[PDB]
Amino acid sequence: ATPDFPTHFPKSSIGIENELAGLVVAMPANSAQKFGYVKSAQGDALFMLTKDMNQGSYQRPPSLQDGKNYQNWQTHTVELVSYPCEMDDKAAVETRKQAMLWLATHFTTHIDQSNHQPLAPIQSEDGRFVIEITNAKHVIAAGNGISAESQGQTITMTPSGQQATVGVAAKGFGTSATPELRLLESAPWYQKSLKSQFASLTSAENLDDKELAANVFAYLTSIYLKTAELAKKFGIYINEWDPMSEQITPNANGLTDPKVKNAWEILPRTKPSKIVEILSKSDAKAVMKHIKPQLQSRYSESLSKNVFQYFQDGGEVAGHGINNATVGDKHSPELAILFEFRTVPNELQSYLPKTE
Ligand SMILES: Nc1ncnc2c1ncn2[C@@H]1O[C@H](COP(=O)(O)OP(=O)(O)O)[C@@H](O)[C@H]1O
Ligand SMILES: [Mn+2]
Ligand SMILES: [Mn+2]
Repeated sequence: ATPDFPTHFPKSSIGIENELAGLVVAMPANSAQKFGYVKSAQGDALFMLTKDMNQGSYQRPPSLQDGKNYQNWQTHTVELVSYPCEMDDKAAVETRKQAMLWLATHFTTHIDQSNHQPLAPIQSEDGRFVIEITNAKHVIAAGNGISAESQGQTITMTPSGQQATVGVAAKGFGTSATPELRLLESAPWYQKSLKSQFASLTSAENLDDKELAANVFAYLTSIYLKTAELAKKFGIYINEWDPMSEQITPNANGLTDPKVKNAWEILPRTKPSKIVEILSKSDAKAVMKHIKPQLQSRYSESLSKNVFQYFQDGGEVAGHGINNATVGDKHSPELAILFEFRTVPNELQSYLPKTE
């Protein structure tokens, strides 16, 4: 079994996604995403071997007929998904990058002499890396896996197949205290002006933590307003809001549509309703009460009510979120909020492995 991602980190954390070029993985239909992992010889889990984009049904090349059942098998692109590490842990960042590059060289040899065969659980020649196979019911095939023989491909990685996910303490969003927080606050959907706006709206209120409440308000309001902007732009069905009722033609399959996720640029990966937990019951009520008018002064009553209710009931920004991540003291853990960089910016390029 592939180990689950560690959930706790002392400070800011980073995870990477690396979609490979030059090969496919074929597995039975409805198989688990994870088929293995790469760890250091010391035992530290570095990255998962996963199936990503469905490339169509698998057809075993006739010249490689082996008496085995490949019925209903599907071909997918391979994506190397790192196990998160501390952002300032130079060794852990580099080991992940080096392990990913080694596996690409291993994959290059695999498609040359073992085309249409599963990966074997092996140790690297230098002893640094170990492959663990959790699902042996898979095959690795060159290119798109139609031909029995390869085109002598070198397995590569490129910025277009790359993503990064940054995890920060939820209390820090809006503080601009660290370079990571400043980078996340630069998100085009984040409106820092909403912090001072909340302070102006709550002068007569005796709040437990005024600065924290303003930070949570700005964060949540920015997400709620962007969701309403995207629902209007892309014609998305949110809760009971019908885009067609406002003469909007749908041009996206929902909140999880790649182009909707790309429109965020810095995509929130944590359930918005989780942040309410970092505040007192009183402060959370004060924050939540002030969000509705921000939506209603910019969007229709139906869109405003539907966006507000969706996130209030624990609605996700773009599908299943990473909601169990924590930061700080191991014994008294604080909520961590995650963000996916749809395109890796210049500030995070050093965390990504490069073939060239
Ligand atoms: N605690 C965490 N801190 C930072 N990054 C994390 C954390 N947990 C998971 N990640 C990263 O989030 C990403 C999730 O990968 P994945 O499961 O394939 O998600 P998805 O299907 O939404 O693309 C990985 O790159 C992983 O390293
Ligand atoms: Mn992924
Ligand atoms: Mn992703």
